[PDB]
Amino acid sequence: EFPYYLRSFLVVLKTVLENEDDMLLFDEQEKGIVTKFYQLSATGQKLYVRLFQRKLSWIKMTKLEYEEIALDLTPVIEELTNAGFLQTESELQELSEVLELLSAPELKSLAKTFHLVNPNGQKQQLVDAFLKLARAKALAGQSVRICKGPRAVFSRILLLFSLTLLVNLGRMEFPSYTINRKTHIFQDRDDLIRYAAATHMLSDISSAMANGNWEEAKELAQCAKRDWNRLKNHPSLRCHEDLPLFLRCFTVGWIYTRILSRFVEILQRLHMYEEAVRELESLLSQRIYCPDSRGRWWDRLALNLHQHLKRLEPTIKCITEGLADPEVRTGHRLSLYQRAVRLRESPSCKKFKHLFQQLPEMVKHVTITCSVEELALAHYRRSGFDQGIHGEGSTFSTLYGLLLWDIIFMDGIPDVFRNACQAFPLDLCTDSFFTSRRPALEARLQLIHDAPEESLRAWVAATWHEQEGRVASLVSWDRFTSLQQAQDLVSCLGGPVLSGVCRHLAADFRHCRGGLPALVVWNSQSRHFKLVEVKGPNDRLSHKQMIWLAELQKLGAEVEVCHVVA
Amino acid sequence: EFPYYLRSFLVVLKTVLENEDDMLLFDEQEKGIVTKFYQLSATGQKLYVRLFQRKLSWIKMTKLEYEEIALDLTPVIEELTNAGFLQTESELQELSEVLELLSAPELKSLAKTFHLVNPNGQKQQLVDAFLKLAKQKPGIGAVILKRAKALAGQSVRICKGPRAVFSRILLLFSLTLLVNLGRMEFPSYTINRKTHIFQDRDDLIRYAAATHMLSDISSAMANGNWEEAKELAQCAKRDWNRLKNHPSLRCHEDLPLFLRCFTVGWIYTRILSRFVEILQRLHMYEEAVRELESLLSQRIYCPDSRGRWWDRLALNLHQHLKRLEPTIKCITEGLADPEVRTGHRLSLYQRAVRLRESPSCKKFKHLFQQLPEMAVQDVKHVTITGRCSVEELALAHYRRSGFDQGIHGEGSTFSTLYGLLLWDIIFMDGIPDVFRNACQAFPLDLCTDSFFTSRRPALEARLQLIHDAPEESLRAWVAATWHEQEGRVASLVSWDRFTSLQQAQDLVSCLGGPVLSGVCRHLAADFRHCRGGLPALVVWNSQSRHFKLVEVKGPNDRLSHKQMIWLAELQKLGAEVEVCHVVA
DNA sequence: GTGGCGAGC
DNA sequence: CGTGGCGAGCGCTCGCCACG
DNA sequence: GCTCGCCACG
Ligand SMILES: [Sm+3]
Ligand SMILES: [Sm+3]
Repeated sequence: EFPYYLRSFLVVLKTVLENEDDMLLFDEQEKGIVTKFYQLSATGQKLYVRLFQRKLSWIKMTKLEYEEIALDLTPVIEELTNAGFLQTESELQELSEVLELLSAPELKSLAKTFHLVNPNGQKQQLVDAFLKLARAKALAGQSVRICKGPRAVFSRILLLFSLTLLVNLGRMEFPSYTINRKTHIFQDRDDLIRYAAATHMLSDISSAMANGNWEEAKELAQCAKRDWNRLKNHPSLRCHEDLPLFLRCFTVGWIYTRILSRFVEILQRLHMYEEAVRELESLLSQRIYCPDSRGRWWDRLALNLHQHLKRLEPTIKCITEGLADPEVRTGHRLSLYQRAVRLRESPSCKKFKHLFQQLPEMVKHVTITCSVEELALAHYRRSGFDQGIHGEGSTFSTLYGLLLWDIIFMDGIPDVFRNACQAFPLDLCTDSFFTSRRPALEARLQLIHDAPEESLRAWVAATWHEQEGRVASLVSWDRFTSLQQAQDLVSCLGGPVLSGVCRHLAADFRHCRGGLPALVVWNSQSRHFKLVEVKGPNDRLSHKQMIWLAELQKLGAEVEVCHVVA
Repeated sequence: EFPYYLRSFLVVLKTVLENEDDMLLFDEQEKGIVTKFYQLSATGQKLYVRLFQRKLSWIKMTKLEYEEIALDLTPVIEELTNAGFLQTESELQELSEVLELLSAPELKSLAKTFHLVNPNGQKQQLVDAFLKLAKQKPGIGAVILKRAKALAGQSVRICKGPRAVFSRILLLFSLTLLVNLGRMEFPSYTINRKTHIFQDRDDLIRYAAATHMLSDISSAMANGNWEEAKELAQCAKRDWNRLKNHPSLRCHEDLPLFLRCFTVGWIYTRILSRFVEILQRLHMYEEAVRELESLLSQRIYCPDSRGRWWDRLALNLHQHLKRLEPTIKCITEGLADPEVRTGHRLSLYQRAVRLRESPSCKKFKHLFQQLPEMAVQDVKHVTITGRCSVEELALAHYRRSGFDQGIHGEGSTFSTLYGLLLWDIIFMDGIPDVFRNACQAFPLDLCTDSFFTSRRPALEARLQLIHDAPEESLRAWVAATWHEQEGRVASLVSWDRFTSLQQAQDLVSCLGGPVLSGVCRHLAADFRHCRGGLPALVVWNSQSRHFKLVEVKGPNDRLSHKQMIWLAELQKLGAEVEVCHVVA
């Protein structure tokens, strides 16, 4: 009767619609649009959804087959057209749209028609020949397109629902918590519109970089960059500046900041180091958006000053600022440090020793000969360690989730739960997570450090029993083979080590997750364990990984680096 | 747009491709590779050639600069890599190769990292220290290797096999290759090819390996690495021995000498000859004499070097070895060899007297009857006070002595005139196998006895015509050759030696025809020995046209025997000679 | 028998 | 996010004929 | 004729 995709689509609509303040962010014609959607037949809405999920290109009705809708879709198509949501081939007025709708033989045929010198050239060459040259509709036949603007309305609706959600989700269950809305994230309708346009631009730029289209990426970023200033004096940014960090990330300014940050990577990829420096200086000159990115900025900036521009003195100043700033995490900190020594110890910098005066005072390797992790596991199977897990960060993060579930999801923290479809509270990757949950955190982590083995086992079982299967981003319900395996592991790790790991994850998930060794192996009898990082040929320890090997070693956990040789 | 080096490389490769029978000496996969090169983009080929002349090591990608090829080399690198011609830093797995690639600061950094002793230490000591540190089946070396690669960065290396293929192709192009090849213009002649020099692919390969070894040995000796030069030489010695009884070697012995120099055996013979000098340096004089005996036991390779060989053997028997009787025997056998040049011959006789007059060998007098009666003259020697180049001081003195003109041109002066007088015979048609390709500066038999014997009728007629030629004839013929070949590259002729055609005509007028005929005869008959003895300087009074050939010798610089022989020859033909000594 | 190449699909 | 349909791109083989 | 990159679908 009622297909899943439409159910999901209708859930999102209901959630946004019943909440009146967000509903105030749409004009009358737009509400009229949603009304029109509601007036569609079911077959119409189902077709509309199936089409709406595709990026908008013209599609021949002979491309259309949907048993789940109708064995002949035409009356559905008529309905959607009459409603003003679909358009037919009679509205084809863009040359490129028609050119690209035609398959290969047709374009070849048409090429033969006009006495094009070559009819058998590449498609793109014919496309270009036609464009220079500038009935294709006469030969094409019946076609349909999703109408632009109404899809942009639904686009913004969907955007609003979850700004950052699998297909199974309509079947899937999220954790329970309570809704807490108090602050308005978008100042007005137009603010939402500017937000959405920034989003799409960032998505274009990202796409470009992924495909190596760096020159186009730079143009698109340069346009974005222009459009920004000419806004970044606008009123709404005001109330955006008043939003907490974990909500501020969903503002127009934050998005364009991210855009500028990719611009840095673009400039560097193109070896335009100078321009890059300016963007870095610019980003570091404000502290309003993306504090989390400050560490990345200084770290890249120093490298730009130190090794390609080679203007050493302001490089020194940069590094010193870098270490001096509060928001730098440990990884970038250490990287900056090693660079500080590096500049400090070359005859090139024999003189400028006097500018290095603020300076702070800031592992076991082995080798063996398809899967490098599985080879390691086989070896430790020989070494008496009958259990082992290749799960990287999710293993430990999963333990974190199992030990601190009720705190991660505790009531009383405004705006971290905004709807019933979140995998985690919104402040998770910010320091304010910990500062906002300090009393429960501090007392329970102390409770962990001193807890006897079986207590850990008991708490793990409790969470496992009460929570298994539901989506929590911290927990991979398939990382462990069984509750028992997890109980055996917590028994081997013991209370202080667990305490240490949970501390790191709670203080800083974004970087703890990225720091954890691939492997963990243990003997189920003796509870002797080793935490092993695995490196094949051309695989190297990152700075983050080195920091966490040290940290785990400090907690008394035994760590090892296993290199597989070709 | 289409750069010179690619023009040049394409000429060499095409010239080779156009001859099918030489092409039969390569297998399919190698030709396939060259096909693929030909199919590459222009930027691709440009890059390969620019990398090709750069020597075989890994090279850091941040050092490569080629604006004229590509502002971004990434996709070109990609093309050459996919095509199997280059490799990237991803393929660097030898610890030593990466340790060799690293700059000084980087190696210093790495050294401090592993708490290596003497970190301000020298590069090479740190390299050796790392390799020992690695030797802590299997080893801790691989991990060190990773980290050295990490600091080194993106790097490329020219692939070994394909480079070797192009290597052999260039080798074969010029059995006789600086930049100017694309633009330089050769004399005309017609190709006359009848011989296959290489029996098959592996014979060429053996040939090439001998070449590279000789190259190494020469390089080693030059750097004073006598120990490594000796090991390399001994390896080569076995490598020549372990080639014994090869079929193709018989075929090498069948072809004429002037092409025999283009065989593996000739090259190893040259290697053995330097081997003599090597062992002498290291005082292995025993091995020396033996090796020399070995060289002289055959007359198949480098007969031209026999004069050097006999003379050095005599010396070795004569002195430190102090084995006097066989020394006498050696000198006598030496003189009995007919192919020995006059210079060393004079040297050898001089040694016969020299031993005869130290009481040590008075008893052995019965062995002293071989004596020629040709005793040693002294012509006109003079001295000047030095302060500058010795030649230039001499020139200044002769201008004070009324010789307003002067040229410091050594042999190339007369050789140039030789070239002007006999050009069309030097390049004449009808002599098979002296011209093999379009890029020769000289006929292949030029420095070989068959040059003269193969062109005797035309030569005898032309030297007779020169001996009798009046001034006007000489000047006219010189102008003819000058005009018809001006600009063309002739190995005899230096187109910068003379001030102008007119000066050259004035010089032939001053020295005169009979002398010219005499000189051309000697150098035509025996170039490698005539060309070498000619005086550094030549001055003349432009009024009387009286000229002098002057050899200049600063303190501690002495007449060589060939120079002394040619002063005597020149005086005999009536030319006047003088020797100028500069005092410090 | 072999190579080298050009045309099919 | 991982996998399948599926179009676009592209290589391949084989076969001819000159020739030792 | 094949494999590979791209876009629907749970
Ligand atoms: Sm279907
Ligand atoms: Sm340059």
